[PDB]
Amino acid sequence: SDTTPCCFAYIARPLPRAHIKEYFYTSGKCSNPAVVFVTRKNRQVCANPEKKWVREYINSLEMS
Amino acid sequence: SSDTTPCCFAYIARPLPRAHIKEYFYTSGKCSNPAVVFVTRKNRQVCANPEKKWVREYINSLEMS
Amino acid sequence: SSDTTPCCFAYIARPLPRAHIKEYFYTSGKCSNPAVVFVTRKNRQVCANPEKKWVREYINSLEMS
Amino acid sequence: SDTTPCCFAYIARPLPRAHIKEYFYTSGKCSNPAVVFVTRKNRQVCANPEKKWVREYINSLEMS
Amino acid sequence: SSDTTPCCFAYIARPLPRAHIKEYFYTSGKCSNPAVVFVTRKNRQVCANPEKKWVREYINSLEMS
Amino acid sequence: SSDTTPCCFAYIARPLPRAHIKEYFYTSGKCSNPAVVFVTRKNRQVCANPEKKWVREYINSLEMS
Ligand SMILES: [Cl-]
Ligand SMILES: [Cl-]
Repeated sequence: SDTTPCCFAYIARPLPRAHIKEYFYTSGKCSNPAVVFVTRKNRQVCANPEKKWVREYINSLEMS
Repeated sequence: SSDTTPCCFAYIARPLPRAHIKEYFYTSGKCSNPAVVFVTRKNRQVCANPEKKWVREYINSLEMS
Repeated sequence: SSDTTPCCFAYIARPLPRAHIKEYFYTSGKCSNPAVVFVTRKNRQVCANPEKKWVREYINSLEMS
Repeated sequence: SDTTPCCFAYIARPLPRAHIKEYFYTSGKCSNPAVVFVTRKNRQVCANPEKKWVREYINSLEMS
Repeated sequence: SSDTTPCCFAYIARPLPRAHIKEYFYTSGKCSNPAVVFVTRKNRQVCANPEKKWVREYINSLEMS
Repeated sequence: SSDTTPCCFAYIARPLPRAHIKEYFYTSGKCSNPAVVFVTRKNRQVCANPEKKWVREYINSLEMS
């Protein structure tokens, strides 16, 4: 019965890659699929998982 | 600072100990399910059924303080 | 000292308890969706649909003393 | 629901960097993308994310 | 000398209820947009388009009732 | 509640007495002119020139307390 974070819209402009510390996917219970990027200062930004830059960011976060 | 929205997909079964609650809110209308969230003193966010008697009474207790 | 504008992108379904509401406001015409915001005694703010009968009745009750 | 803070205009003049405590990106639900700077005394100022000074302020906050 | 003056940058599309309005004024001609402001019994202020028929009817009623 | 936006069309000529100031804000970017508003203890809203040295120093005083 914990809340889970869901996204209902996406930032259009990519945020700076160097500011991003980690990412996660929102729960599949959520009505929309989403990636959440977490900044060094713990801003959380919803992103569209079908966008090329979101995929490049995730790939970079995971393999470097 | 965060543009995620907390949503609920289950309601807690046992009423929370009243003394552990410090605030409540209603989840956004964007969420698929309507819900009450009770925020505990340890800052757990607990989903609860808005129709339940004990939930309405807790909220009433917090608002009419 | 904020020049952000509070907007609503969804509404709560069930009327919240009348006795908890301290004031309302209409959101700005800048917002893409028209809305009412109810403010509770403890400053929860709840987005509500201006076309719903219960919303219009709550507003009326707050405006007529 | 809860309200979403949106920006419908931006401050032209950069505000003093030393007064700024934090920033956030407005929600993707908003019609106009924006940055909000929050001062030590909780003034909130709408700013244009494409402006260099805005990007540099954000970078300074994230990389500090 | 240098008081602020209220300006409107958008208008409420839905006419607000006529019975809630206690007075109106025009924003300053210095403002970039022309506007009527309706003031409710509870001192809510609502920007309105002075070219709209319902705004004129409201003003006429407020002046000649 | 307040659909209107406070805008400035003139800047006060004489620096306000610092002790009379309670807060400041920057006016909305919607306004045609950029401005600082000092809020006095009596709750007067005074428009002031953002480029003026004394204005920037008052603001700095208020933020850096
Ligand atoms: Cl997108
Ligand atoms: Cl209109």
